[PDB]
Amino acid sequence: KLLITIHDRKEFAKFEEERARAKWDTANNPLYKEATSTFTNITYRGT
Repeated sequence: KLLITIHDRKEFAKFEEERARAKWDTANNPLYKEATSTFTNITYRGT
């Protein structure tokens, strides 16, 4: 469902990510965001 969760990741997940990455930064996120690794500078940073 990952192919589809991307869209809900920015919509929904961004919500949970606030508290999620607040406690499980390394569990939910690989660095900060996902696009932080594959890209160098992006405004969404998770696009």
